[PDB]
Amino acid sequence: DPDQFRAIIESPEGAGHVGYQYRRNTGSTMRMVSDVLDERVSLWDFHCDPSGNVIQPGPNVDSRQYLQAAIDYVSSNGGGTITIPAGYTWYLGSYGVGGIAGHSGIIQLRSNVNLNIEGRIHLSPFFDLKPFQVFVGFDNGDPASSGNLENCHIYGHGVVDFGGYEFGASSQLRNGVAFGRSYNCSVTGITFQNGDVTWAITLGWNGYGSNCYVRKCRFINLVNSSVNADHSTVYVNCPYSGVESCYFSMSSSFARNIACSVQLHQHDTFYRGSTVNGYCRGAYVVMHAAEAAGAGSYAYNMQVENNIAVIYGQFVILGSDVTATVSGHLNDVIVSGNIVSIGERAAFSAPFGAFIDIGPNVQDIQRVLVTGNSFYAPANITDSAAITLRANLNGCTFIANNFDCRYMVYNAPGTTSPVVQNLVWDKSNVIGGTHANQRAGQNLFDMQFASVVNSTIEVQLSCEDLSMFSCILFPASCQLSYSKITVDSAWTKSMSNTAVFEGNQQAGANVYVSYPATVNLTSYNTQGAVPFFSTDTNYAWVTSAYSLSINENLDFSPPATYTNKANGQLVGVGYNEIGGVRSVSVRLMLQRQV
Amino acid sequence: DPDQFRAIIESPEGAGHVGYQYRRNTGSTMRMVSDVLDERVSLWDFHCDPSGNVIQPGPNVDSRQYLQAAIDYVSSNGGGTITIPAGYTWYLGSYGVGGIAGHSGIIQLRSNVNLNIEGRIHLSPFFDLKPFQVFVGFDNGDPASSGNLENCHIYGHGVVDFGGYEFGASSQLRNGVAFGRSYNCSVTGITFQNGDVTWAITLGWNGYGSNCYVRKCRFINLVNSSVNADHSTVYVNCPYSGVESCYFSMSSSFARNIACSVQLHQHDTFYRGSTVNGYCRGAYVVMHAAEAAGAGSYAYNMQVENNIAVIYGQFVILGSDVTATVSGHLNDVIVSGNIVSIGERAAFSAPFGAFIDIGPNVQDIQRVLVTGNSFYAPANITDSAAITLRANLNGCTFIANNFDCRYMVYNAPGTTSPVVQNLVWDKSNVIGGTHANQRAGQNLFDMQFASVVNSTIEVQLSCEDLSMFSCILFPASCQLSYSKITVDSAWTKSMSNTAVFEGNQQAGANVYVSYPATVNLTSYNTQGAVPFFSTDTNYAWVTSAYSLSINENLDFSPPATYTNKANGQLVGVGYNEIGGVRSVSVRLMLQRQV
Amino acid sequence: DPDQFRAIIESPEGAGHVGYQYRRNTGSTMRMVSDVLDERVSLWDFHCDPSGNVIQPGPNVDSRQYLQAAIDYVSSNGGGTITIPAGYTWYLGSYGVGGIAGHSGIIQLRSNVNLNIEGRIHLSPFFDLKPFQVFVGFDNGDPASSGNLENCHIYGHGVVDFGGYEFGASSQLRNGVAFGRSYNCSVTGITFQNGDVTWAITLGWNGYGSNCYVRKCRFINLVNSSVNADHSTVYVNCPYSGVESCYFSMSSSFARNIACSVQLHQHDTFYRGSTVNGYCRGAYVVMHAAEAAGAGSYAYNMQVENNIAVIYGQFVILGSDVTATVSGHLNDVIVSGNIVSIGERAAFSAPFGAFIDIGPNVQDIQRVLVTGNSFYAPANITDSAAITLRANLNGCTFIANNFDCRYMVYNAPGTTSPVVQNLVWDKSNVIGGTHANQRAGQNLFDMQFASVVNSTIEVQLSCEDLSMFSCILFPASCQLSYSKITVDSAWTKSMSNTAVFEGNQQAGANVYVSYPATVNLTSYNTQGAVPFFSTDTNYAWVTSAYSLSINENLDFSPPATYTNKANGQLVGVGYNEIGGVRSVSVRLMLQRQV
Ligand code: NA
Ligand code: NA
Ligand code: NA
Repeated sequence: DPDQFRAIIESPEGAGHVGYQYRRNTGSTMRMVSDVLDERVSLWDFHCDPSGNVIQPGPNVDSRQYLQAAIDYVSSNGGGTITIPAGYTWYLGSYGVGGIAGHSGIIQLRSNVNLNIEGRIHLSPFFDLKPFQVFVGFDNGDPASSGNLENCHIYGHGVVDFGGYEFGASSQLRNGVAFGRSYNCSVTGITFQNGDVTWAITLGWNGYGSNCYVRKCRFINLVNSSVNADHSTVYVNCPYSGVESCYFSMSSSFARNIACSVQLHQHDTFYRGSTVNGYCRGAYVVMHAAEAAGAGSYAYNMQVENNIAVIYGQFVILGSDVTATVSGHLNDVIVSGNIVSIGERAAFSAPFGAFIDIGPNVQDIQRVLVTGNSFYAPANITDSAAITLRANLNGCTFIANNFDCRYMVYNAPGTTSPVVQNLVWDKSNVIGGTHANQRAGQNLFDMQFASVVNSTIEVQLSCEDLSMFSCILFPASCQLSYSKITVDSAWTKSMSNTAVFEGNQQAGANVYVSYPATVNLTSYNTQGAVPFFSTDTNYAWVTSAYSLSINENLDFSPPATYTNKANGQLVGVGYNEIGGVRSVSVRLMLQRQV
Repeated sequence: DPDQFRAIIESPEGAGHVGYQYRRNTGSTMRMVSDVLDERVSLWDFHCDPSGNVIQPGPNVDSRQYLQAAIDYVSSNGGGTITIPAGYTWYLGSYGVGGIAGHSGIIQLRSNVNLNIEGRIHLSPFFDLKPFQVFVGFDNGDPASSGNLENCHIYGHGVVDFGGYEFGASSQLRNGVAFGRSYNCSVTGITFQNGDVTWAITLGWNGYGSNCYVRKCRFINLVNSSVNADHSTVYVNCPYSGVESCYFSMSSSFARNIACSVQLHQHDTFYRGSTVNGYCRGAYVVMHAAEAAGAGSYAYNMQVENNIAVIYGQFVILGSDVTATVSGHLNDVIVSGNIVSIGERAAFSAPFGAFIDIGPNVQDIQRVLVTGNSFYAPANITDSAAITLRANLNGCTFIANNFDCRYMVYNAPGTTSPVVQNLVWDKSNVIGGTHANQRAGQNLFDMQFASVVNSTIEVQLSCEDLSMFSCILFPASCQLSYSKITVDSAWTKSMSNTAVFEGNQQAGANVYVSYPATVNLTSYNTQGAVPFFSTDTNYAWVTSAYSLSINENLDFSPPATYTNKANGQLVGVGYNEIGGVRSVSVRLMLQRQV
Repeated sequence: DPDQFRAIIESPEGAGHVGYQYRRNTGSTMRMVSDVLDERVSLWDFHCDPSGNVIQPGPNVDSRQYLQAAIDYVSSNGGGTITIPAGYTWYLGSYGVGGIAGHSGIIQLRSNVNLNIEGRIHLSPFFDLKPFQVFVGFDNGDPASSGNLENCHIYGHGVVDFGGYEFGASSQLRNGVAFGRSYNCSVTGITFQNGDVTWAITLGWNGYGSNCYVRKCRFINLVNSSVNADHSTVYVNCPYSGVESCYFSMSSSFARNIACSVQLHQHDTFYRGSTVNGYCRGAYVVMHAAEAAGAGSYAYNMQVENNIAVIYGQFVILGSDVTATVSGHLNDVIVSGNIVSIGERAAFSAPFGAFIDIGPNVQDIQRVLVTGNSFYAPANITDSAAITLRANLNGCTFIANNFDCRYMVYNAPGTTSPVVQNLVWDKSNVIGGTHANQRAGQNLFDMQFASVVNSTIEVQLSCEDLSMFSCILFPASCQLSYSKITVDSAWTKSMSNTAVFEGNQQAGANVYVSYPATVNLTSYNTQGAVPFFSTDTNYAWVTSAYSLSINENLDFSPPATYTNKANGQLVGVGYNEIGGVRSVSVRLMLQRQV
């Protein structure tokens, strides 16, 4: 059979007849070439016509069926890694079939089958104006009946290019990788670019999943039209999962108004070490009761740390909501080490600039620590705040940040009336001066709430801003109790108003407050120790006060310290070297229970 | 020789006769197929019987000898990476021989030979009830005489499964990867699961080693029995080494009582960016003089940062100890950005809940910075503390954390009597309210020590807790000197006790203290400026005090501020508009040297 | 043609005649062995003589031309990854030609051609005493006319060894990887060792580039001679780029004086999670107007976070400078979570020890947040400071750090006279005690500036140091305005000087200041309420003061609180139970406008 031998060698079984032993090692396995080649697999092993002849990829070739066949086949052997080869662009031009069809899926991923994308995957214009999810991990059109996707990793130096196609309708959805009910899945190194999509990657489904991660990926120009309803680049919807060391960039005007880089929706999730530019928002951090089926109705242990961002709206948005039968709770959050700015834009030209936003009764948000962050907004941006507190809050703690923007705490008057509890603004927060002189008519801490309880505001200025109406103001509609409100005197000598309580709330039994004020006093005419009394009777709530002014006089001195009287006068004991009625104006620190 | 040609091609030298040139490039090397296949190596190249026929792996096959032969052979050529193939489970069923036998080793690692684990490595029931170290980098049963393991990396998407086997005796030890005297070794991406082990990975030996790292690994259910004496998932025992972006999970009740995620035992080590659930402890940070031979007797530059944890005992434990000839020192530690909770459990049902624990004379621990962390414990967990300070401390500094648990500083009375120096609790630490109303009979800062020197405690409440006995208490057995202790007045108006010095320690020459108190005063009957004096004589130590109460009276006012007299009365000058002896009760801020 | 068949099989086209189908799958592509082998490429495919025979690498073989041919060829097919094989050392012994020749380049990198370095690349002694850049991404000797290098990644477990060769002249330059105008390029996992170089890696060119990263690399002993002018291991000169999780080590005495680990020179750059030992400096953070052509004249969003360092000079150095036509600005910087020490060395034996250094009119540096860091210097190191403020500063904010060194704020007298604005030193900075008793003749905050405005210094001691001349001192040459300067009383009772204003600057209209002082007072002889007046007349600027001393007297008490008089006396109302002139010395807290 020498003719048969040559034909076998030239046949597809040929490599299975050529023997091999590793490095001529007589202790190694006696193999055939085919066995060694079978240790790897690429798209080339499936990218063939029905007669087995390889097809070159290109804009006129739908690679979908070939990629699916490769995934299917490797799955059947218990898994492996399929290379998508460098130096080629592989186009996708049709929808997939079966369980992914309900999900507008293109490729169905399978457990233990990894994709090493080194070349480029592009969408063909078949998808213009249509929905799609490029890779889908569900195995059923009903996700509630889907099996899991496990141990599926997408990685490499390659690219997923969405073709630039706009959305056809705002009700459509588009995704890159919908991992599904995903356990130990990841995407690493991939660039996702040029699209109009809802998400690039979604991890999990309604809390179902674990240990899913997006690392060292790039996301570039993924919103490009006015049709696109909403965008969150990575959507984390399973626990013990997160995003780290990624890069996010947008250039579209639309992105400034609708795009968020990350949403965290389940417990023990994180967003670290990433850089964002051109987005509306940094991260949504939420527990929606609608997605509580997999991991519970609490989102807790949520970390947003060490990120760099230029955004046009709000850095971190906190929220929760409820269903008719399920209640969401958000607690145990840390936001730390982030360096964030509002990009150059006109005032009011994008959603309100904020480092933290509490968005819209329902909210159950508490135990949030905001520490060691920097925030800046250019001086023209009136709509910029350390916190826009627009809905109920049950706790948030700010320590050792540096906030350089128009407001510290803001809510718009006559909009929402939030109930606030456990808002803590430590004195170690540094208030920048970029907006000094821009604050005519404005309150630095504008406390436009229904009520404030168990809260601390310790205002410390670091430069003058005499333009502002006040440092902190409480409208008469805001109840205030069991709270501590202080204004440090530095840089406040020339301010007409420091703290303003429009309903005289500072008189509350459990309100602890100190702020500077100018007070007119008159003494009796007695030589020697002599009392000085305030002309006004607005000080019934004052427990003590003390001088912030020098005494220009030789012949007498006002009291250093004052207490009050039943009629609301302040009273203190000064000294008349020579007698006579004295009249002075003095800057005092007014104190109540502090 | 045409018969010889066909036989050669079918022989194991066949591939060495089929020529190849890369992509038909006439400028490329004229090679044989075998040369290209020899650029890679897998377990298949060694997993053969004595006649060279490949053996399929499975539960009835001991893969150990084959894996060892592959490692040995690649080592002999100066290194490489051996793939452990996907889609198969490779069982290990015997101990190795030679230098690793003293270490109960299964596989001996070798320098420059990396393992790319894509499939699964499982332990066979041969190992039930026995000790083992699955991969061992020592080359000698005496580690002091061992050569080094250098440049050995274990990585991939695969799994090491310990088979679920319990320990046979609590004196046994079990490990996944014992790298040995390890320099530039790492484990990346691997899942370690289903066991009862002492460690999953140990880096270094008695300080010997460098540049060893565990990254993006998972560790799941590695304690499962009551026999297991102790567990630390990763044990870092060489410098310039650490753990980052890993996931640790336990489900066993035993793990809650004995398992720690990481121990750091040498200088310039770190534990970052990781998530822990179900463990007793987060990290031990220590310098044991017994392990000082490789890198010295100082552990310094130790970082525990940006981790997420649910634990049942103590997050970070600090310690050192000594040998008859060597003294260990621990200094220069940072703990920051961590978000930690005590999981749901009954009070006292696990080791005492703590964010920092100083464990058991000997201790030389100092220069520790604890900053920007969040800690929570459910309201029922009586045994929860920001710090359990149970042994001598020479310094620890707490700045800008948020601690929401039962105690801030605790030590059990009549147990240890620690000597405390340089404990600094900055005012920027926020004290949560979850345990409000639960503190009957308890002191928030319970200073159960032999002595306290050069320490600062600045207590700032953020809500009321009238259940507590005091904010801070010093028993008479605790010496207090050269210290600053302050209680801010906010939320304290209704407290009977704020700071308690049971030995009147606040009278010390170099004690700086301020806290609120209620004081009864009586005046002389003089009209005009008139003195008011305290009825009690307990105020000889007071340097000044000032009013925290309003004055309900028209006809007189008490002094705003007071000093003292030799007999221990307070005294101040008030004002009698009309004469008469006055008697009042007032809330004062008592101050000593502040 | 059976003779022809055997000859074809033995020829370099042989593999192109042996058929293959993946795993015998009749649905797979009918391929040839050569097609599968062509899916990978290594240096072996090009490392051949002119007759196609492979050449073994070694010290007598210049591998350069072969590596270049491989890169060239893969480039021609649109990219790929070339393996540099493990188990071999590949020597480079000549310069490259063409566009890289102007750059003293050895290898020209090309777009989309990645290098997987598993073996070792060594420099041959041809390069002793000469300049070189081992890998160069420019395609033109004039970088301004160069095309870009895109999508070029160098990775693996291998090594680049510079051969130990010293520089021949201090004007020479040497680099490992000069990526050029580099977009999406990276180096991961590589060890760079044994050299005398200017840099190991430079990312970008004059701001041109994006998305370039150095991750998990090691840099060991890269300065070794007195000839070497300057060294920065990684130089980041394109935006959206950075360094993470690397290790840097030097052992040379020269490195202590000239080597920096990282320079960041463009916006949105970072240096995270790394460990440094033996270097002079940690990171330079700068915007040099000379490099503003690619990315603008602002460096903003600059992060230095979570690093471990032992250095001999300055951790972070901030700067900017200008050109005749372009002005550089540095703003929006965060330095956080770092644990840094000055290594063991004699005082003044290396560049001045500092955590932050502001280096040398020109500087426009502002919005810098320094938070949550630890810094230590041994007690002998006189030249150690939290900040050496040696040039103009427009803002820097310090919150919640722990600084344990000789000075907090320093500048040498009669050197530079910096103009300082917006320097904020929050009270939450903890000042360590290691240098207690070492500060004879020294001011802890030594304010040797031309002027200080809009600045806050809140000094809080945590132990005594009676050796120091003062806590803070302003020479009369330093203007001080619109500033807040406070010294907390704790541990200061025994200090002769607390805050010193040598030009009486504390009297400024907008200066807010409080510090302790000892004051002698005398009373009138009146029984009853009686005034006490200071003997000295140095207190015209004081707004209030209060007692920090107890009253040892029964028969009288001095005032608790004081104001002042026009003549500069303090005055207060005390109480004479029995008449008589009183004379006392008291410790007061002096306050101005606070
Ligand atoms: Na209301
Ligand atoms: Na004692
Ligand atoms: Na001057």
